Amino acid sequence: QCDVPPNSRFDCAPDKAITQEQCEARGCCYIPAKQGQPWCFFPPSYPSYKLENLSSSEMGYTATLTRTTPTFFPKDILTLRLDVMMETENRLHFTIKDPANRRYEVPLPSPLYSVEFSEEPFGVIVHRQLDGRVLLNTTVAPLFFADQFLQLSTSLPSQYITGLAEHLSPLMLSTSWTRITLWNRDLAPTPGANLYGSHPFYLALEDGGSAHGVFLLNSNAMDVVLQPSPALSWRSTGGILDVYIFLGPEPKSVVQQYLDVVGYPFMPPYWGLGFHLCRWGYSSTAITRQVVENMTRAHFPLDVQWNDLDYMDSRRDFTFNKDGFRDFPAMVQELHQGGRRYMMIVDPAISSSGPAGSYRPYDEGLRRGVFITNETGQPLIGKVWPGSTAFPDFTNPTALAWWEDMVAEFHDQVPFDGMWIDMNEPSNFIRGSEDGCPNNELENPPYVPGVVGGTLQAATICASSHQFLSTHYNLHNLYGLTEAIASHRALVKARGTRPFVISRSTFAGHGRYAGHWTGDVWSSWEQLASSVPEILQFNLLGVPLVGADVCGFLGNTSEELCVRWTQLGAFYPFMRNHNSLLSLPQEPYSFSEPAQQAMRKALTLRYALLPHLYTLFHQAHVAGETVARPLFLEFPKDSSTWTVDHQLLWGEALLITPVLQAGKAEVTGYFPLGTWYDLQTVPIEALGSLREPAIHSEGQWVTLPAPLDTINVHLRAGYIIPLQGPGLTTTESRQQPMALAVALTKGGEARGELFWDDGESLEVLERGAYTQVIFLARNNTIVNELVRVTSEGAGLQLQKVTVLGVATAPQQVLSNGVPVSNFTYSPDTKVLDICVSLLMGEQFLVSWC
Ligand SMILES: *[C@@H]1O[C@H](CO)[C@@H](O[C@@H]2O[C@H](CO)[C@@H](O[C@@H]3O[C@H](CO)[C@@H](O)[C@H](O)[C@@H]3O)[C@H](O)[C@H]2NC(C)=O)[C@H](O)[C@H]1NC(C)=O
Ligand SMILES: *[C@@H]1O[C@H](CO)[C@@H](O[C@@H]2O[C@H](CO)[C@@H](O[C@@H]3O[C@H](CO)[C@@H](O)[C@H](O)[C@@H]3O)[C@H](O)[C@H]2NC(C)=O)[C@H](O)[C@H]1NC(C)=O
Ligand SMILES: *[C@@H]1O[C@H](CO[C@@H]2O[C@@H](C)[C@@H](O)[C@@H](O)[C@@H]2O)[C@@H](O[C@@H]2O[C@H](CO)[C@@H](O)[C@H](O)[C@H]2NC(C)=O)[C@H](O)[C@H]1NC(C)=O
Ligand SMILES: *[C@@H]1O[C@H](CO[C@@H]2O[C@@H](C)[C@@H](O)[C@@H](O)[C@@H]2O)[C@@H](O[C@@H]2O[C@H](CO)[C@@H](O)[C@H](O)[C@H]2NC(C)=O)[C@H](O)[C@H]1NC(C)=O
Ligand SMILES: *[C@@H]1O[C@H](CO)[C@@H](O[C@@H]2O[C@H](CO)[C@@H](O)[C@H](O)[C@H]2NC(C)=O)[C@H](O)[C@H]1NC(C)=O
Ligand SMILES: CCCCC[C@]1(CO)NC[C@H](O)[C@@H](O)[C@@H]1O
Ligand SMILES: [Cl-]
Ligand SMILES: [Cl-]
Ligand SMILES: [Cl-]
Ligand SMILES: [Cl-]
Ligand SMILES: [Cl-]
Ligand SMILES: [Cl-]
Ligand SMILES: [Cl-]
Ligand SMILES: [Cl-]
Ligand SMILES: [Cl-]
Repeated sequence: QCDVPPNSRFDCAPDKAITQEQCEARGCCYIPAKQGQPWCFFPPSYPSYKLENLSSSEMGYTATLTRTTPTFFPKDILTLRLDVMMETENRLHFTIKDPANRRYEVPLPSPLYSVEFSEEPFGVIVHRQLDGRVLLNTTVAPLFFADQFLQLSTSLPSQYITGLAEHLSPLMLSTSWTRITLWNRDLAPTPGANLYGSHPFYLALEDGGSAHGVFLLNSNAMDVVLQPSPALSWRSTGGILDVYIFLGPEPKSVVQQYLDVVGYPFMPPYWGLGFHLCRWGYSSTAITRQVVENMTRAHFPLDVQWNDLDYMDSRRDFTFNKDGFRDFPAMVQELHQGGRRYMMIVDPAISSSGPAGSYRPYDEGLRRGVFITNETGQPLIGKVWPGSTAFPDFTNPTALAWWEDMVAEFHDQVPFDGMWIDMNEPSNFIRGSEDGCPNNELENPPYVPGVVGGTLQAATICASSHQFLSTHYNLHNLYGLTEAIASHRALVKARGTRPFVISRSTFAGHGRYAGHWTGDVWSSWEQLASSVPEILQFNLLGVPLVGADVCGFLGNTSEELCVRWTQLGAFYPFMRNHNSLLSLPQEPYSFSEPAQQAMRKALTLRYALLPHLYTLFHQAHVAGETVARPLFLEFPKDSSTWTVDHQLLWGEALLITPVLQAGKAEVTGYFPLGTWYDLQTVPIEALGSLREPAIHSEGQWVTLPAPLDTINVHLRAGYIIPLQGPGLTTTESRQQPMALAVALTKGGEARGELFWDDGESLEVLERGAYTQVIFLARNNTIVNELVRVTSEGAGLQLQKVTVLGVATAPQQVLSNGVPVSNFTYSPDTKVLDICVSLLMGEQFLVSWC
């Protein structure tokens, strides 16, 4: 009766350390491990819920779940309602609720699946129809459903699972008794800790390269426990079970299906894709001006200048000091005149200690009741940068209106172009509030997940504090998201163009409103390597605008690290070099000449690829694609890709293989079956100063030369990449002529596309205010296909076409039937470089033979 294989034992004492006698008193089995694995675990006979009165609606199924025997947790809910909705052929949805009490809910020719049910103990069983494989089986363990404790378990189809941000972890999560805690927390990224965001979604790989996704729409603090059987357990501290299963079958389709629910990523302004430079310690407008001066002097592109707490008056939002920032508005106006943009930090917490009538944001907040309140109904007061602070309630409609006003009013003073929203966990320098926290079940729940500090209050506000929609206990994981939403709306109203919001704390669906950076990472090799899986993870979760502080934030960077970090960083979708107050400088211009070359080259390449990167974001926005993706998302059927997370793809075509260790002059990367052209063979122009031509892989690891000044970038055969000429800003580069890089298959074919708009307007797709072109290479010709042409893309000039993998030197190269003025061919590299005078918006035919 206690004969359960070790790896299939489910913890019967997740709440406390337990003795044998107590374990058996709970009706559980006690077997000590031989070396983690629970000593106290459920027998197959442990009391669960029983399914009864299962019936058939038009949507799917409904049933009653009854528990006869109470668990060891208080306030078991003995009668539940089951609703199974078969929403699409790709998406199955089921809820388990209390029919007697409305509980907290997060405010949001055949199907590929089939569903069965176990009667006793109750379980939901989901099969993939095509191959009969069990994806979900909740029978593996008892269902717990108490007021402050939900537990739902399932078998997993393989050892390969990804998701459940935000943690410093490999892309593929360890199934060796791993406890993953989702509770937004201000902590410098470290393994085994709950970090800034919570995304209750996983993608699971199945033998053969199929995949499915599971999303649990629950914003309460939770643990997810993985075991090697393999299996998974959700343990939430409130709410309901609201489960979506996405059937794929392709990993890309899983992501797309998940984003159908949580929302497709927002479309950033083009300039957002440029280089961002920031640090804490630009303490004046004069110093800040020097940063732009020094970058321009040394031919480093810079699109956006940022400021941290420096700009503020006494570290308060919506103010500027009259010392080093007396002429703040003029500085920002000047940046605009140069064709650049400005970003500055904004905290959620509002200074409450000022004299009445002297600080409008607090005074208005007080008047309108925008703050999170405590037991007696007064604002909850914590400590942050300005000192004593109240925290806005972003679930309050009135709070949203107040936030819009503060942003609009401040924008009238200083025309910033976006918002960097930090500390939105929300972060608190003290535990709970200045007045401590009350003694109640929200503050001391029966189950506390493995959060750092061992309490839900650590580094945040009281769980039992009041918001418009609910207690903080339920809403905590949404705090950052709600601020993102609030900020997104505020910037739209204030500016009338696309918002640019970068947020620290995030939740499922965050990517629809804002981007993210991975927080206070150390300037270390370890942290540089870790950023790749982290960036990839966020793409899978539909937050494609993500990156890490290039060169690292905490500690002092080295020259070598900063070179490697910039090399890889240029391939973060969101690229910002940011630095801490006490750190040594790490701006590109602050290093030696050889190092500057390497960095200049990385920034040059990025700027060249912006038209491509922008098109990739367009795909994310309309079709729920990823921008930076792991090999396994592009090559699921090659199981060698499954554990690759130190390389990344941009879209389908561009494979980046970075050096992530000190003193390395080579890198070993994995190349899926196909031909991969070295991007070094494509001519790229720069403003300042700055190997096999092709890899023919059978699906194998390849060692590549990787000297200090090189980052390995390969273009997949059969793909056409659009490029644009150089500039120090996107204002400049968007005016430059364009080029094509054409990577021919052995069969002489290739396909590509370009999306183009004004780069900042709202409702571009709805209004049709864009140009969309497809490029096709076939039978020794390159043509364009006009999907849509408007004034926006009309005057785009194509002046250069580079063809990779041309076997023999041509005798004639024609453009629209006339010999071109100039072309070159390398017998060595197999590259045909053609000069042309064409318009992206007019049909052309380039040919050779
Ligand atoms: C979903 O998971 C449940 C629980 O893991 C599975 O049901 C369980 O299957 C085991 C092992 O296959 C059963 O034990 C076996 O019973 C048979 C018939 O009496 C016997 O011939 C075997 O020697 C073995 O002892 C167990 O009774 C059963 N437990 C429950 C709770 O029903 C189920 O297989 C999974 N469903 C699918 C479709 O994978
Ligand atoms: C809910 O939040 C409010 C603030 O919005 C809390 O009010 C605080 O109450 C404490 C005492 O209960 C006050 O401290 C007092 O300070 C004076 C000197 O200034 C001293 O004479 C007293 O001995 C006492 O230490 C505190 O000033 C006050 N905070 C503010 C900003 O007014 C309230 O306690 C919170 N409610 C609960 C039950 O948590
Ligand atoms: C399972 O259902 C039975 C019968 O429920 C009736 O028919 C259903 C389709 C639904 O429309 C119900 O509202 C109906 O009552 C339940 O047993 C009945 O309970 C009712 C109301 O308390 C009682 O008056 C009758 O005597 C019962 N009828 C029969 C034939 O048993 C039963 O409680 C349900 N099970 C659970 C655990 O919810
Ligand atoms: C990061 O470096 C600063 C400064 O480092 C010094 O100056 C650099 C140019 C380099 O040459 C270093 O080797 C020098 O040590 C560190 O701040 C120093 O801290 C020490 C000891 O705590 C203190 O005695 C010095 O006065 C500080 N130096 C100055 C001029 O401010 C800082 O500690 C380093 N940070 C970390 C975590 O490594
Ligand atoms: C921008 O560049 C200038 C010039 O390189 C920097 O100012 C110099 O800093 C050195 C110390 O390293 C001082 O000894 C000199 O007085 C400065 N030289 C000149 C020509 O002024 C400046 O620090 C840089 N500013 C920023 C913000 O990076
Ligand atoms: C406690 C020292 C770190 C504070 C650093 C800052 C100051 O605003 N707040 C946290 C952010 O993640 C950092 O990017 C930011 O520079
Ligand atoms: Cl014991
Ligand atoms: Cl007990
Ligand atoms: Cl509620
Ligand atoms: Cl693994
Ligand atoms: Cl403006
Ligand atoms: Cl309400
Ligand atoms: Cl292998
Ligand atoms: Cl290897
Ligand atoms: Cl390079």
